[PDB]
Amino acid sequence: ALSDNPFDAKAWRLVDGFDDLTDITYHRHVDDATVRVAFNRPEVRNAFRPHTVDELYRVLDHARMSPDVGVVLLTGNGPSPKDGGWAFCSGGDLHILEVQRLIRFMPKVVICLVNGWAAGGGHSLHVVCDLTLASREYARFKQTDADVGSFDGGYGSAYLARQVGQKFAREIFFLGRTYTAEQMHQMGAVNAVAEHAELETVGLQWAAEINAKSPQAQRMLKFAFNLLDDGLVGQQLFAGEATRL
Amino acid sequence: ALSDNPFDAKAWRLVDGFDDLTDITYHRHVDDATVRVAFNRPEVRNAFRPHTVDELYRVLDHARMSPDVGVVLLTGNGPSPKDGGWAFCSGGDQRHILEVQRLIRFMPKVVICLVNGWAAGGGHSLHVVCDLTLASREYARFKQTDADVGSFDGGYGSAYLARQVGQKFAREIFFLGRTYTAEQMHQMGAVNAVAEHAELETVGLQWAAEINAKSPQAQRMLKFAFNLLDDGLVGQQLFAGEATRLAYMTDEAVEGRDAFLQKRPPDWSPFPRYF
Amino acid sequence: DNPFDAKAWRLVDGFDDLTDITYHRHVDDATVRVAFNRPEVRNAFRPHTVDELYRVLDHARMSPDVGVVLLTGNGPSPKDGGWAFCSGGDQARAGRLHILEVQRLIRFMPKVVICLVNGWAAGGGHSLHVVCDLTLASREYARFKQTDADVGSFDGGYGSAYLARQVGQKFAREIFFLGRTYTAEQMHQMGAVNAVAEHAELETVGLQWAAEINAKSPQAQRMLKFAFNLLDDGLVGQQLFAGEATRLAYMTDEAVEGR
Amino acid sequence: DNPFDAKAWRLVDGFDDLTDITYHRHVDDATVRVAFNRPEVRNAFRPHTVDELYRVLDHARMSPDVGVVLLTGNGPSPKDGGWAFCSGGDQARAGRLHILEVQRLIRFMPKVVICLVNGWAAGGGHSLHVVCDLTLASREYARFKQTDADVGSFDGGYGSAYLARQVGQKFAREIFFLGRTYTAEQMHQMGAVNAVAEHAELETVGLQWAAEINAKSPQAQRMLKFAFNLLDDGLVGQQLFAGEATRLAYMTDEAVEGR
Amino acid sequence: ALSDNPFDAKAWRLVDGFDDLTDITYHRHVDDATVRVAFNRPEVRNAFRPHTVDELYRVLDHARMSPDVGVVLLTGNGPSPKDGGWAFCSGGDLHILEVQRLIRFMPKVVICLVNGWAAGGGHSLHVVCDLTLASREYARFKQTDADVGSFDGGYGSAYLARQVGQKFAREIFFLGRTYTAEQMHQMGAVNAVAEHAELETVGLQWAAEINAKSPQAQRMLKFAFNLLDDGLVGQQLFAGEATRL
Amino acid sequence: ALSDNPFDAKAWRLVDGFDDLTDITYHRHVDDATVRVAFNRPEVRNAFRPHTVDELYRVLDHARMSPDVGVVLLTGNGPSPKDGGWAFCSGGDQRHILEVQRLIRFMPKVVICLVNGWAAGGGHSLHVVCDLTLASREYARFKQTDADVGSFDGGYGSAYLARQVGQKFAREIFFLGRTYTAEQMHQMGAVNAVAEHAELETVGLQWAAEINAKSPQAQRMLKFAFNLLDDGLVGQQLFAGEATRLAYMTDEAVEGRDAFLQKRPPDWSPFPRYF
Ligand SMILES: O=S(=O)(O)CCCN1CCN(CCO)CC1
Ligand SMILES: O=S(=O)(O)CCCN1CCN(CCO)CC1
Repeated sequence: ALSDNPFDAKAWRLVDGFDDLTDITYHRHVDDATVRVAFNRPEVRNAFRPHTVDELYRVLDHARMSPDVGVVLLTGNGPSPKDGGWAFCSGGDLHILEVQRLIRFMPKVVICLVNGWAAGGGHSLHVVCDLTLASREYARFKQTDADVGSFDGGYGSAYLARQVGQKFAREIFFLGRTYTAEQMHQMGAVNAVAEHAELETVGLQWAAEINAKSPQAQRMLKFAFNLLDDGLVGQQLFAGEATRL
Repeated sequence: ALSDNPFDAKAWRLVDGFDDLTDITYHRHVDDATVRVAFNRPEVRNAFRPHTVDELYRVLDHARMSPDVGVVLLTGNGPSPKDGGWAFCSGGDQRHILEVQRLIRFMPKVVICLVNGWAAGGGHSLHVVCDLTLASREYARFKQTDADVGSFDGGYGSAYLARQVGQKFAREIFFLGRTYTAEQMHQMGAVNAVAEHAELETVGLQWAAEINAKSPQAQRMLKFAFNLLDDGLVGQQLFAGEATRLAYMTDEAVEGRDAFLQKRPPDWSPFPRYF
Repeated sequence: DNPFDAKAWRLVDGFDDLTDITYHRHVDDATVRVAFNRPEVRNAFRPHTVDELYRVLDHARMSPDVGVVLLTGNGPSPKDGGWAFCSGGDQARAGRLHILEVQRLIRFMPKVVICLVNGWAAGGGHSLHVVCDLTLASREYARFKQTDADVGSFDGGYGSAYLARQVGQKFAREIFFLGRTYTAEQMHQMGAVNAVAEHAELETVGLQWAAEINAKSPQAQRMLKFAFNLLDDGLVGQQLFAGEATRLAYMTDEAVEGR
Repeated sequence: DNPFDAKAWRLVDGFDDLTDITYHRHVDDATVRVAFNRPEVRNAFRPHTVDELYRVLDHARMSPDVGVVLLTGNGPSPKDGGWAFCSGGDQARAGRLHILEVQRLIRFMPKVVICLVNGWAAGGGHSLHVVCDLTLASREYARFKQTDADVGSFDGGYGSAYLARQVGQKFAREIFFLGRTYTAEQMHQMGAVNAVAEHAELETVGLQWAAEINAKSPQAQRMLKFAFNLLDDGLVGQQLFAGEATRLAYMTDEAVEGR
Repeated sequence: ALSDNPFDAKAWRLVDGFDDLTDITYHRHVDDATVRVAFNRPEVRNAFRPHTVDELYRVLDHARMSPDVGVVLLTGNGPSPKDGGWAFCSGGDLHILEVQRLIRFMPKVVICLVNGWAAGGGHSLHVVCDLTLASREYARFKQTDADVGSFDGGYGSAYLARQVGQKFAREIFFLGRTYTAEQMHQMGAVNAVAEHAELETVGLQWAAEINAKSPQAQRMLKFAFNLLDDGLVGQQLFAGEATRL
Repeated sequence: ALSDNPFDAKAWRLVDGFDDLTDITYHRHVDDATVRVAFNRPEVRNAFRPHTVDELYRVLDHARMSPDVGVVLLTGNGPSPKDGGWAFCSGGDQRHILEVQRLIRFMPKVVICLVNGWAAGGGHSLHVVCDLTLASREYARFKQTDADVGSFDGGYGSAYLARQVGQKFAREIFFLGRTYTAEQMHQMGAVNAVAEHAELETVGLQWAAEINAKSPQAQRMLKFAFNLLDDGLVGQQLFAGEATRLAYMTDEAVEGRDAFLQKRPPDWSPFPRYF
């Protein structure tokens, strides 16, 4: 059922200048100052390959420089045409770290909409976003890192502790278990759980409430929150805004 | 309505020397080492004007220097005469507070915020900086309205909120500016406990009694231990300050202070280098 | 009825002289069991207990084949059937802050330390639980209580500040200021207890958790623990984490040719 | 021969009752002079001295037309002609860590505080110099000596840790551990003294520095001080700096319409 | 005298793909794994305009992604054809902050060669570089910020304190005085003073010594030093390298 | 050559219980509360092998637990029999040290490094982590050779160096791996003072005597105050640890510990909440 898909086609318009995208879709809301950036490889659980990261960075960088956009919804398209499964981003198949810093530093609120599996790099992308809304039925959080020799020792991990605390964060990474939206909400990494079909609708509601406030204030607030854990980099961004005033 | 008001008149006595207060009430408990500091402008949702801050600072400063007070209950009087509505503090009066925040943060006493109603804008930030928070189940309303008024508390009000509810929730609270109940705020970690409106202060007094029953000193050291790392050098200065005080009252310190007056060498012989 | 299954453990060779602590090595998995062995006094620790505890944990730290340490308390008390993980300190270099050294040992060892709260966890005992990487607690008997201030004492380090990094500033301050008693479930809700388990299954679940941890890359787990510590341990945390990066670079090619 | 030029200063109205501290406002510039006034005892401070010092500095902090505070010591001593900025503390709420409050006042006021070391700067006096934003010292008479440990006391806050942020860990540890006496030049080489000046010119140079500071944007100077503090003052530093950003946003358009 | 110019023409080759640069010059050393990035607007004291920043970022980004380059020499061309004066970068005429983060985060050592005036934004660029060598005769350091309402409250200022200490750093910014290479070396912001004509020669010597060591080790070391003051961002970069090993 | 050796044999006595040391020498001063710990492999530029680290840790651990020792002098014996060259420590033996670093960092005693010769690689990092450093004018040679051997000390050896000489110099020292003299290192801020080779230990003993003449406790508190903020929670734990010890010996603590045994209420009445 197309009506059961999180994507509300009539609410979006393709952003001009990105017809060449193959691994990522990029839309601009018809009314609100909100864009939709999504992984477009459902056939492979929205895993990202070097080319996917290139497009992801280019898209987010453009949203960052769009004066009329105050909120970015980051999600994954689906379901998989191959097995009907759902995925936000299952991780690896420039670098993905650069994408994380882009989300972290852009003066806009980035809301991650976990519509399905969020594993490995995909999970870390969710953690670094400012807010997260997850599908009650299909969101699945699993930190894949420890199993393979790799691991995300920065925002991916350390920053997770700043959301769910040291005990839970260590648990999530050390055992690599799979968690639902509700469990992750209880721990503090998911702001709210929503019905799958409503995931983006709720996301749009959240973005509308955010855009209704002072853009300047929202910008200052984000860097005030970052300033904490980002040391001199955080101070530079916040101070940079101060000087702008 | 009297018995249903959070305020228990028989448990408090006005603090001498503050009859001139107009925007704040200041009471001392009849038995315990606990005071009650409350916003006294229910008609305007306990919003604060410059004069309110002046009194608030003066009152808290006095509580800070009261050797016999170990706990401060910060709340708001009510209900509102105009509409019978309740409020702890609706923030600035749309007609300095940061100094008040530091006062609550640095005083060597536990400050418990009793959210009896709306806690918005500056009022919400005051709750966040307090050491503990108890909230009225029926009327507590938390709302960070800074952003839609073009303002923002980029320090204790916000950053420090993340140290209580985590980065995701804290950003949510500030970015959307939604209204939350005592129970929701308790689930997120910013409210220690929910209490029935009429019992808010009774429970607060219970909490204050349990705190005052322990070693004053220990409590004081503990507060600065908790403050220490988010407050950097300032936190170290306060904690270390408590440390130099403890050292001053030791035999080794007695010696060395005595050896100085007698123009004679100190004798550290009696004191082992503990490891 | 008892959490301890004698069939899954073997005494560790060389520690037959222990009196206040028991030390076992799992029959199959790379997991050890370190437990307070003074149930008669609610597993409170005296200087001798700390000496043995440090010696045991230090040995586990240096055991190349051990990836997980289960820290718990034996019981019940023969006197009254009660249960306790550790009730804290037993009420002239006799002023050695030795328990602090134990905390740092748990904090710095390149292995995951899971605390299994089978009963009362008070004072120093409570702080030991807080510093461990993970905590599983007995639904029926786990009791958390920070009693320090009552006696005029206080753990102003990992016992308190670090608790705030698990349950947040409001809850941590509450736990210490009022010194109330909490259940496994309440502590789980606040964020200091990873999971609640039925008393009799406490160690079984612990072994399950340890097996899942040991099934992954030892190297990765080690790096991850220091990544998490790096956050609050400043230069010390950086030293431990950097130390591991160095560990890797030693087995490298740039590192081989040029050397 | 004396650094103090009576012609450049006017007493601040309202402080005629001061006994241990002098407080002047410059005849032209937005600069005040706050000085210890107990030369007979090497400008050591007693509880009363701290009370006045706090009151004076608090007033300077709230003076909208003052951008720079010169903190020094009057002299010489009528007893022996010696010179001193401040020799520290004069050797039941009588146990008030009031001098610490003075430090925080200097640290938090939105004005540049320049310490003018005209003589001995020992113990608490030395720590006061360290916490100031800038320091100018008398070539001939400035003497820096951290004496705390001799008496078994110690400033484990801005007096010591913050010194390391100026001269580095090695030198800071040296200064405190040995408690040796240093000249203005030596302290300048290590990084704790901005510039050395001839004794008689000390305040003249100080006024020059204050004039150059006052000639710039008051707003910018204020933001800059908190930017530098933000580094070591954690949340407190963030609060002060963020507080200033808020100050700006209040006079803004988004801030006006919507409001 | 062309021989008295810091630039040693025979030691450099233009990097392919950058003929369109107008405000910046970009060369690759004939032998060593070192590049030369320089402000090319001597007529205006090498001040930067938005276009200059765009080119600067593009050039540095390319150097960052060049596997065979281990060191970046950042300087300013001169002298001014108009007055014969010298300048590295006199400051403002994407954002310059992004350029700072690029220098800060690239896994290569960036050496700033102050051949003349380093003021305002120009001064802040020097501070954020890993190492600094300055012309004895013409280097002039002046923090312009406080005078105009602007100020660089991040790396520009805070980070300066991590090099010269809090007293000197506050002095430099509060009074905005002009300092020589030697004075700045005494305070700790300049690694070494060199004769004007030898500035780049010495820089090349320093870069050769740096390139002679393990690239991997140098990379780890830079992030170890950054990790300090960069909070989670620093941890992410360092951890990112760890995982690469 | 005897009188010109930094080592003054008449000032030291072997520490009992360490005759089996082969790579390290360990002496106790005849009068002062000072010990001497030195690398004893001059033939190989005092490079350390696993066995050397084992002994070094054991020796320092013992000094740490010696109630009568307030200062540790860490140096290297010499000259080399092979070529008469001098060295404090050339680092690892190209044939755990981090634990030794933490031991020096955490012991409640001042550790002064006496660089009598080459201080390279691990040897250089050991000097950086010591509280103070004195260096031989004629033979001290500092060189961070980590990078050209494909290795690196990414913690105390490097990051902590920046807290002594600043970020620019620290990066220079590590990135280029150049050799520096005592005087150059003193100018940058990593060497407290330069001394004539033959007087290196004499000056070190002078420094140690001045340190031991003050309050042991104060010195101990000061060291942890300095360590406190770069060491995060670990630093707080050590400093706070010293704080809980001081509190334990107070009347208020006596009470509350006594009230507990007598199964009777504590009485905090006598103790004011200091502010
Ligand atoms: O201490 S930190 O600020 O780093 C992280 C806060 C600890 N908390 C984690 C999870 N809850 C969030 C609500 O479940 C509260 C506090
Ligand atoms: O304390 S910090 O690590 O932030 C900065 C170091 C302080 N120093 C500044 C300048 N000198 C460098 C040599 O002039 C030594 C230490």
